[PDB]
Amino acid sequence: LHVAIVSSPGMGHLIPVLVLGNRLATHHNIKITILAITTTSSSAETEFLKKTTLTNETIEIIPVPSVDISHLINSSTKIFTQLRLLVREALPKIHSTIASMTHRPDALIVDIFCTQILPIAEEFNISKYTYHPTTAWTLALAIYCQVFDKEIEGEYVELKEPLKIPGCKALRPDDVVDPLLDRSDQQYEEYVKLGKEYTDFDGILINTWEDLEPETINALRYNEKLRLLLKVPVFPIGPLRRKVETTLNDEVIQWLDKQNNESVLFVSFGSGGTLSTKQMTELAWGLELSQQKFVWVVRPPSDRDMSEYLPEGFLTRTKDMGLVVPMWANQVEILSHSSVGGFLTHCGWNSTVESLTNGVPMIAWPLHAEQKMNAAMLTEELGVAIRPAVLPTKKLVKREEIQGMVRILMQTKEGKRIKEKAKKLKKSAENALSDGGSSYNSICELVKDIRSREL
Ligand SMILES: O=c1ccn([C@@H]2O[C@H](COP(=O)(O)OP(=O)(O)O[C@H]3O[C@H](CO)[C@@H](O)[C@H](O)[C@H]3F)[C@@H](O)[C@H]2O)c(=O)[nH]1
Ligand SMILES: COc1cc2ccc(=O)oc2cc1O
Repeated sequence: LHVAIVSSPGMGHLIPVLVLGNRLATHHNIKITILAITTTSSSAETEFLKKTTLTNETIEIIPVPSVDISHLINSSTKIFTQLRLLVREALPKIHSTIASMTHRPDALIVDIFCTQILPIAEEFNISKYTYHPTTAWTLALAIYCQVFDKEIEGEYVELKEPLKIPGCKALRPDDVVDPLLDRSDQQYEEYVKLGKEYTDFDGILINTWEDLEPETINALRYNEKLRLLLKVPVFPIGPLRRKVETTLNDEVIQWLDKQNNESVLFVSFGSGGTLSTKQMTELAWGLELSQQKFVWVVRPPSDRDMSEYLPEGFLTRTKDMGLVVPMWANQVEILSHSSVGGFLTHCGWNSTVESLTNGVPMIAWPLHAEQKMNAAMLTEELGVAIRPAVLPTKKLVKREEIQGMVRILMQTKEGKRIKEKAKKLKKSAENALSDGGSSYNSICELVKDIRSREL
């Protein structure tokens, strides 16, 4: 079989598509080709294309150029809509690239943002699926959002009662996805539109697994009110993640090698994440006062060398206790290391999966997208994370609170209890993605669905 997987422009959307491609190719002998939509501008992932042009197995990458869209955006236009327009205007280029395909794919594939390709899948009459690369809960939200639109008048964020998704958990108004923060903003309309677009596909892949969200998945499958909207299968195929590159002369890993087991706290706010000047200074102090060992991936604050935004003397005072790394670090290789025993994270789903597959517990610190609905899940339901009393996005987290949180996770028995839960999650994830595992079984049902359309 041939499948073509379509990726959106940023690295954060490319890598998950690659991991899916690699998984299918290796474990299911299905020839794959990734149509990666590029920015045709920044292109800080186009060099990764060069790096990947070298070891292709299947694993055939086709770059697709975008246009310059500065004419359709404005300082105030938000990222969600940005992505939406980029693809929207890339549509013709996709149409052309699939035409002039050497062997036709037999099956199309869309990332959350590349849903507007459905048109060109129906033309040429090819099997079409979407990849929702985070929680089942957020999927349920997206789909049922079209109903909420009509049921609620006024702004979601001001409600005194939680939002009740048929079958799934109750969503507290504060923990809503970014699109639902303001209904007057175009991203909201795009969001509800996305929710509707999902249902039009022949099936929806989700990088979770049954044991993680049993009720929510069962709701998607069987809840009457929801099934009035959905009407097609769901495929929990996760948790999928990057492979480890057992690394040699990386000084972070060499530092970590000199530390004790589960004694280091990794701090990272994902690709793109940045704090305020005040928040960053309070964080810095928190880590110092904790007297705990850490690796801190730092970028400039939002509201240069990484010492002007840091407390004077910090680096010399924290020498031998912490390790401050600029912009990027090898997260997967860190998290897999024996000496890492905690993760202060923004709760991006890839970060979370990388942490849970490793049995590392977390300090949830949600910033954007659905990170608030993931933080909620991790802390409340799953019990593998702790969080500040008030959301960080609403109020400044001061040094005392931080230093406690870090203390509570890397010293106290409560911390160890949380860790033990994360290990259980790890094991359950392993059992799936294993032969006989529900997630593995989910692809086998996917491949069955694909072959059925071909005959
Ligand atoms: O210093 C670094 C920083 C990142 N990475 C890697 O980049 C990826 C980041 O994805 P992740 O889900 O963790 O966060 P991010 O893309 O920043 O945030 C959104 O990710 C998605 C995009 O909106 C969204 O689904 C999610 O809700 C958001 F959180 C992930 O594979 C990390 O391992 C790294 O190796 N080192
Ligand atoms: C780029 O910012 C994003 C925001 C959202 C919001 C809701 C959601 O389900 O997915 C997202 C994925 C993103 O990549």
